[PDB]
Amino acid sequence: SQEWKEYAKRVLDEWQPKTKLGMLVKEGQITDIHEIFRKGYQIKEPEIIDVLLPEVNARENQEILDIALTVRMTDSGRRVRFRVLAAVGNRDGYVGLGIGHGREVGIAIRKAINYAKLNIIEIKRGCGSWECRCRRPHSVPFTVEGKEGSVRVKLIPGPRGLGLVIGDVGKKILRLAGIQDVWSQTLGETRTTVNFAKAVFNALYNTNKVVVTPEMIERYGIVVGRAMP
RNA sequence: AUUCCGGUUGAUCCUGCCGGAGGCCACUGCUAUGGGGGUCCGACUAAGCCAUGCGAGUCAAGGGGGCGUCCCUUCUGGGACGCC
Ligand SMILES: [Mg+2]
Ligand SMILES: [Mg+2]
Ligand SMILES: [Mg+2]
Ligand SMILES: [Mg+2]
Ligand SMILES: [Zn+2]
Repeated sequence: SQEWKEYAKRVLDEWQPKTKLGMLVKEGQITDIHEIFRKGYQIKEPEIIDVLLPEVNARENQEILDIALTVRMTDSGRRVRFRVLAAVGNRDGYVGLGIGHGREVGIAIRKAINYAKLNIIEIKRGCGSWECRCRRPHSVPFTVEGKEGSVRVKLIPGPRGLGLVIGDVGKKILRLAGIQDVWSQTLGETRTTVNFAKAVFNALYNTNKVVVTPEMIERYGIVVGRAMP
């Protein structure tokens, strides 16, 4: 944590904002990550996340989900292009997913990491399993669903210490968001990695669309964003 | 662990089947130091055919006999005892 404080301080001083939200962050009128959500702002400068969530630059908080090469046909042969699917998170409450293209692998990786920061979202965590009622944010608070392409994903709460009972892509994405235990069910073509990742991402996002009462927050130990001990 | 991964195109998304990865049972290649426990070993084809030995006896306190050893007298005998 000590490295990232000074890293954010270094980034803040030499950064020239170009947008309104960047100006708000630069002048110190916005000081917390949670204050840029749920008000319709547009996020176009990656430095905002670097200042407010510096730990997404750690090597352990980034994941290269997949790499593919695609071909365009021309009378002078085949033109090759790289597509990279990547994800980032702070392992507490925030996660982002991105896609980048480039003529060579390094450019595509850089752009994919860059776009993941701009698509960052915050989720809700809790414990809602029938056989584990512990009020601790180690799983999803209730059953959620998502879909993309032909892939349908359903996430079910699990007991503490169970593990992530899901394919590897889902494992990585859920780990980056700070979830330890879950059950799952799927339909469709999971071997299409992009759609699988997007479906898991949408299922995580849909935790904000479920109406809840103040009693439920106490009952399931629902936490929004950072756990904040 | 309420799970996926490879395969149809110059490249993409689907439907759909094949293969991989797990457990148990029967036969089998190569190779093997020790102990304990258990309801394991000619069932699948032939409920096909069988040399040899064994796998159902017991009762002397139900009854007349045979044989043997002893005691009493014994010509003769009567007892007791033990086998058949
Ligand atoms: Mg031409
Ligand atoms: Mg759609
Ligand atoms: Mg075809
Ligand atoms: Mg026979
Ligand atoms: Zn729990």
